[PDB]
Amino acid sequence: TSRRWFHPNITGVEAENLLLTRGVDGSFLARPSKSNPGDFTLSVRRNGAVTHIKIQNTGGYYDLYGGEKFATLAELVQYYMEHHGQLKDVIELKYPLNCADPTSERWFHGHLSGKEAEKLLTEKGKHGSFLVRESQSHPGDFVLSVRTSNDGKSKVTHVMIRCQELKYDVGGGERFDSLTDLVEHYKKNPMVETLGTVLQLKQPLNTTRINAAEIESRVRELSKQGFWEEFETLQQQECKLLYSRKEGQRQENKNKNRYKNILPFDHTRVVLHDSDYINANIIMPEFKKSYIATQGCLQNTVNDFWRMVFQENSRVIVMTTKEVERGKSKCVKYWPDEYALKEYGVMRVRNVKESAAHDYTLRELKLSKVGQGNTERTVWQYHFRTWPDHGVPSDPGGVLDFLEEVHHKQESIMDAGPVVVHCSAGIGRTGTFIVIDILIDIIREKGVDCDIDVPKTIQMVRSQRSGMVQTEAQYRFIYMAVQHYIETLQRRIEEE
Repeated sequence: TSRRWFHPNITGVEAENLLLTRGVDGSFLARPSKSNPGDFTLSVRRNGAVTHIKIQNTGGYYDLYGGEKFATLAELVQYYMEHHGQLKDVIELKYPLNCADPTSERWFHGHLSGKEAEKLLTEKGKHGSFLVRESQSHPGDFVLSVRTSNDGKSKVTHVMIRCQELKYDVGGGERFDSLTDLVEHYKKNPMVETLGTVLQLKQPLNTTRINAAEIESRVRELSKQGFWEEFETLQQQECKLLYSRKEGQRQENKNKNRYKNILPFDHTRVVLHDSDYINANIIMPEFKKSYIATQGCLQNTVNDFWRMVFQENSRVIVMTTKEVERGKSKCVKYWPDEYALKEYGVMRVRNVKESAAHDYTLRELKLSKVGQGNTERTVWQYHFRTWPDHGVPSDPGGVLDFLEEVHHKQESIMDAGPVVVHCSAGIGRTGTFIVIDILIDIIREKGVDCDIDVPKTIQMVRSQRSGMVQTEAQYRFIYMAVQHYIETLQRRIEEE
């Protein structure tokens, strides 16, 4: 279940040519926009002509022009192929035109020497750890290095991959049209050595896990792009997370979603104890603070939101957007005015005090159940207001100082439930805040000598809610926030 319809290194022209020379009517491909960085293009072939459809991502979701809104490109493609439709009057999405480029695959390392691959497999790798690198002695050819410390019970085996007439082979048998086709076949049908050893391609070698103290070196390496390559490699793994979202698709729940196709996964969704539906998922860091990643309140979901906050015993709400951003509502006001008391169905909310800071507004709320003896608990709502209208903040200090306060508030309340985090779709900005908070919590407790892995943490969060962390700008910001936090901690060590 690998993502093949995405072509990362082609121009609009090359897309038009590929679909007219290799494809037919119904053939399609997705590619990054060369003209609009961060955006994407859906190139579909129809009636002997190629139509380019714009896919915008402002940081909250994927917006298909003339189409609908989605959490990932894989969920967009799955929707129009399993099988729905779009206008500009139909555009048929029938045949995914496969990409032969291996650059964005986890196992591919490109220009890497034999000695480098050997040391990396002996130190980082274990049983079934594999990689594909370019051959220095044989230009055009590739080398597959597989692992199956002085005992000699483990070994590194090298398999030659010949590239002949745009096709790849292991010196015999089948000739594959792409390096990915070769890997998928031998991952399924492992190569057997003449003496019995099975060359199992279990997992690719991890090249993203770094020690927290060496962040400055990794940031410098990714800046001169590295950040783009790492993010595009992370996007190639989204086809593995197409979990069922049946509850969100139900007719009785359709209007409970801000965006029709941005739904919670069934296995992680928040189930309301007596309707059990809310577009929210429990985010549990897996490698102990937990989170609720949710959409901005709808007028008809305000009562359900408070039902969720009450039942989960949540004491901290992180609001990442303003009520209206760029002329479109991101969240409905679900809290009463300062000093006022309001009833939201069975729930009662008192806005005790509003405290304004530079980057945020803090609202001390008192949540209770109507007609029920001491159900009252203080809910601290942290409203972040300085996130720019376009892109990410230029300085990570604001977000970090805010999350440090949010963390300390959460820790000060014994048996406090998951931290509620929300933005527009509850995926982009929400995903960014949650990932940063998870990463800084590892460093805060375990120290600067603990290992961190930015894309692996994101993938783990993405398996719990669709498309958590939307853009490359947000991905780069996570690295900038972690680096700033470490720099701050090292300055503390120096000054006391």
